[PDB]
Amino acid sequence: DLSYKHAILKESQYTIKRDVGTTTAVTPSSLQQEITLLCGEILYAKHADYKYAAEIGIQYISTALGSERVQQILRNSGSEVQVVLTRTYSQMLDIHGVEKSWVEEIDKEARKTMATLLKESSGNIPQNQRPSAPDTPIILLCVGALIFTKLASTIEVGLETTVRRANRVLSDALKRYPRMDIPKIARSFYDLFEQKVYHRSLFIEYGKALGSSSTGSKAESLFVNIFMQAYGAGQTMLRWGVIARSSNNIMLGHVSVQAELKQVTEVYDLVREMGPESGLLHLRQSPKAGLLSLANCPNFASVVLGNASGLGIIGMYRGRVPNTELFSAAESYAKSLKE
Amino acid sequence: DLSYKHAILKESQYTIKRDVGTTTAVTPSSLQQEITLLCGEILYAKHADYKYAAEIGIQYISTALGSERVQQILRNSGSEVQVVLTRTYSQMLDIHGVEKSWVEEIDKEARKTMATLLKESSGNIPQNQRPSAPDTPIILLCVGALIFTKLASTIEVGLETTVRRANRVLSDALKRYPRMDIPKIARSFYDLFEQKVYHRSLFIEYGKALGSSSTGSKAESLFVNIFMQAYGAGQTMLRWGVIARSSNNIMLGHVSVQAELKQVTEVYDLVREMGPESGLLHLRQSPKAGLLSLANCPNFASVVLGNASGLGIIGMYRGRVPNTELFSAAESYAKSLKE
RNA sequence: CCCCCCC
RNA sequence: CCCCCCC
RNA sequence: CCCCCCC
Repeated sequence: DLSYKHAILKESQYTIKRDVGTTTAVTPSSLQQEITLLCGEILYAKHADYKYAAEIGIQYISTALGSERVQQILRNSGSEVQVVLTRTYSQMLDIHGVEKSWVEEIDKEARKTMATLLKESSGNIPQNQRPSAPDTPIILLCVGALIFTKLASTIEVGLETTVRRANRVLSDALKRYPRMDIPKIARSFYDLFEQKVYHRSLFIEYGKALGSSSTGSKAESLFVNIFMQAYGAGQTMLRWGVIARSSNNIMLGHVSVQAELKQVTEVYDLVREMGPESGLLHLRQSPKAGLLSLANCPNFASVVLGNASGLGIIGMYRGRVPNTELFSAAESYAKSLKE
Repeated sequence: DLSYKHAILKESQYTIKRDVGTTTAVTPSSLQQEITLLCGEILYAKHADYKYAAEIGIQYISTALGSERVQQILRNSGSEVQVVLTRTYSQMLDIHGVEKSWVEEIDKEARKTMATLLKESSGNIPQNQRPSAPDTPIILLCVGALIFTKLASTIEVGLETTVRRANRVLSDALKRYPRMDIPKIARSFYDLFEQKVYHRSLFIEYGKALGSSSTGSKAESLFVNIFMQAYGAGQTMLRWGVIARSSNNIMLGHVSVQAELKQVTEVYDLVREMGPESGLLHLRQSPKAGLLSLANCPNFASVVLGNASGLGIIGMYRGRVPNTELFSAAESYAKSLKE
């Protein structure tokens, strides 16, 4: 059945159309040196409103890939959003859907903070501490990638995890910019990813275009590391299933587990059939996701969760254990094997 | 999963574009006999500012490979830096991005030192002690290659190691040039490698074009020796893992180590799949680096670090030991086997 | 319906 | 996130 | 870094 369902979904002669009357903003590569400034003036000043930081990160992505490539990416993502270009005025940027009041506020706040830290201090600002640093857009996109790995999770868990992991992953940027509010920027990125779902596709295309590069700075290598940490998002049950098989859990040989193993292997075969893009299904909110669910094998899922709980892997996972006896037996065996 | 991640990163139909509006300097081979002088006038005089010594070494590399080949190397490294040629004026060099005041200062300091060591002394300066010696650019690039092997490490460790190793590796040059400041030149090279990441690719291309040569002086053989000592930079955990396997550590047969051995072998298979260029991934800061991390196998990493600590190989390695009990058991077994 | 830990 | 010793 | 004896 599962192969037939995927065959129906894949073999479609008709293309969906959505967001027909909508538009979005991009910034041409000719403005990259400008957007960098903006992407850094968000980082070293303490701003009251961090509402459009995610849009500025996506603007930098658009400068990197190019306006035409970004339009093509949005078009092939199933969304008929018409790209609107970015202009300059007196210079500053007039990004579509980003209020000019916001850009002026961010620029003025950063200029005032820079003046205050230059007047009082000894005037020895290093090359990495200024807003026009060239890795500041990647530093903002690193907060974006941290909150990207938690798009399958909830908002509160995502924000808490982003802040916790960014105090260590982004320690160097925090030292360079003492006053960068990872919570508010992470909230902005979560809002962008939820509202504009095609920007998940744009962000993934940037991740690919960055990982495929021949050279990169440490910021881009960090961004790619986090982006790849997001790969199996929304499918931790499959990873824990292969973990359970590697652990040689005895309760995998139970009668009901052996009964469901056929369709479990069917799900894994479907994973292989989709191939490399299967991992990005839940990140993209591809409607085709959910063909990879193991919820139709309650006993296998309970055994997998029990094995994970025994090994300590389960952590604070919020999934359901359908069959509690199998869960407890598997947990006991996994603890015994671990000890 | 790891093979699929590498397949996504490798199979990209789009090329990244960075440093679009930026430019860099090269020196044509027709100026090599001139740049040599400069590359040696840094070595036998005591200069207040050693800021652009790395750029002068890279200029000599550009003379060696050629301006067009250097432009091609920069282009295939993922960076759209426009090469700017080097000119002469009254002769001395006007290198782009290198202030003429700096070049004049270095030349004047070297001329004054030469006059002082010729007026006071007996006037028996040998052929190797003069700035126009033809191995002086390679002597500077040897300090550059020493600090190249420490690009995965920190700045302070890199500088300390460079000075310590250069007092012995470069003893002959130090005898020839008593006043050459390995600390400041090493700092200059570290700054160049951090700022201009495409120059890592240029420096690697020089290493290849030198190792492939049919003949070479002792300076070039030393440079190639150090360059090859840099090969596995950023991946000492894989080298220590194969060391642990060679040591036949008993704790490799533990339950959790045997659990993680499958994906460990997956990482090693990915290493083989990338092939010869895998070692230069962390040296180049290739964003694709981090696919080779063994951080997702905490128990294997702890056992490997314990084995290294038992054999005395660990030295002062700053990596984390996730599971302390495995680390201590492996260290005890490794010491027992060593004794 | 699906998702949900850690890195 | 990754990296981190010695030669 | 490498090399280092004798014939």
